[PDB]
Amino acid sequence: MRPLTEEETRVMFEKIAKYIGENLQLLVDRPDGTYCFRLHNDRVYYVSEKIMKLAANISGDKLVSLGTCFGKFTKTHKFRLHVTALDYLAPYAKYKVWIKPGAEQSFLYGNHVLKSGLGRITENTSQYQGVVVYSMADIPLGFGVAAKSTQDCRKVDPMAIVVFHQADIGEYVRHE
Repeated sequence: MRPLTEEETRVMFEKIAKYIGENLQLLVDRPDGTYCFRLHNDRVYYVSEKIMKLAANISGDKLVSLGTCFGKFTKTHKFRLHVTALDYLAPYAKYKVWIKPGAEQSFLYGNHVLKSGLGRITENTSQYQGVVVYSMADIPLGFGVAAKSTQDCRKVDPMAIVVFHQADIGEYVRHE
């Protein structure tokens, strides 16, 4: 459960920024103290610094359980974001898409959002912008990438993909 190298940090920072822009600082400078990132088995954990200062009396695998996995580094040296990071990033994601019931069901089965299921999308969402996907009830469902800009989304046919699926809460919230 070690600190990330400067290169690991950069890579993860850039990926996270694809969804929350310059808001990662909001995850680090919390009201209750500074939080940090630590690596354990290629998986990156978000944990309070206070918890880490006590790494002496607690095993790494117990420390593992105290933090939240945000994702893992791939052999291609990319950072794959895990849907477990959704609750933390969602409040800080500027570009959001709200999808209808049909799209919601498909997305939770790991599929893309088609135009017919687009309920609302944030203004000035650029093509390929990382977005957080929500239900019409404003519930975070996962991560996606805008297939078209906001303006272009208004103009595609019902069957066209408007959001590429990246990760969803169906992959695990099976209720078990």
